[PDB]
Amino acid sequence: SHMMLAALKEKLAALKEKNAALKYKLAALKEKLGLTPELAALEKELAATEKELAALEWELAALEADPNPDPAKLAALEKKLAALEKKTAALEYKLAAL
Repeated sequence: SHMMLAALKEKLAALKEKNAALKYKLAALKEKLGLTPELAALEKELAATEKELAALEWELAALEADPNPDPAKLAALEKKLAALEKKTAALEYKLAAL
């Protein structure tokens, strides 16, 4: 679970960095293409992913401070981060196609 926790922290950190980077790419698309509803949908999704990542970070913090972390909480965190990785990959593609 130590290895598990350490790995989830690195995954979370990489998702935060990728998601922040996509905010600058989206803003550049907004300057280039104007205020389309398509870009509005991508901004909303980027914001939601950042919100979810912030919430998960609080749960990771609690588990790190726990002297015997619940394996179920760890597994649930692992699943949620896996979902956000896919969602962030799909957004990376969509911004690259615009």
